[PDB]
Amino acid sequence: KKKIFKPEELRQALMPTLEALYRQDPESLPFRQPVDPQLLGIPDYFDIVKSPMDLSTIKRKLDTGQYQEPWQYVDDIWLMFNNAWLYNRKTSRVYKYCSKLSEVFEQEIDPVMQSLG
Ligand SMILES: COc1ccc(N2C(=O)CCC[C@H]2c2nc(-c3ccc4onc(C)c4c3)cn2C[C@H](C)N2CCOCC2)cc1Cl
Repeated sequence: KKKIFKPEELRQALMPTLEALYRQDPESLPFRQPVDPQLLGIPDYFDIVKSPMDLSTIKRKLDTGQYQEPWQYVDDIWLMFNNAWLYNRKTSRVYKYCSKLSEVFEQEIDPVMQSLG
């Protein structure tokens, strides 16, 4: 159902789910900044991931009120996870850290979504 949200109320409801990802150490560390394929020596990264997303991009979008609806925020979190599972091998540390972050997110986001509508 349609609902108009104030960015300030989105920010205050959704920020805590984002801060819960940030406090996962070491599991959030790969996700805190945009993937720099050159710095990381993964030059195939942009062949595989066409919509990169990371926690700092998501935090900037919350702080500039670029999310109109909660589901847009969730879509960016899920894009970030999907990108990491897609690029990384099932056996790799970043894949497992991604899986850990998605479990934390799933537990944090369920009640916040209920409370927004
Ligand atoms: C604490 O965890 C790590 C420490 C180093 C590394 N790294 C490596 O093992 C070798 C490459 C440099 C570093 C590193 N890799 C990646 C990496 C790689 C592939 C990826 O696909 N999708 C994503 C997101 C992604 C990220 C990131 N990094 C930097 C590493 C996490 N830093 C460690 C602590 O300071 C800030 C970040 C990875 C992790 Cl999980």
